[PDB]
Amino acid sequence: MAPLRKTAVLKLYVAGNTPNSVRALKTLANILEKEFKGVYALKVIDVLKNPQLAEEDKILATPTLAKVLPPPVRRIIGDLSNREKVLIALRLLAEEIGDYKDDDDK
Repeated sequence: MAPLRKTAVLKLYVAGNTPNSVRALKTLANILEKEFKGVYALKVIDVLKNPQLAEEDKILATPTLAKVLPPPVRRIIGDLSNREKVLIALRLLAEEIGDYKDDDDK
């Protein structure tokens, strides 16, 4: 649970290959691969394939957007099929990360 500087870890919880999960994954991954390339690390958790992991993180809905790192974990719930919401939410989260500096270095 050690906070990371600059690079943040975003986890997407999906269920199989449903249109909602496919849409959400394409939207989040593409935005992170181009819009936030090199800034965020994307992690995808398949709740149906590994329900044990889903239960461990108490995932009762899919897809679910959550920033596991840096802590606290940011859970974002809404229409992720819309690229604007994914982009806007990622942008706001990134600003928070940039604001937090390890040291002034002066």
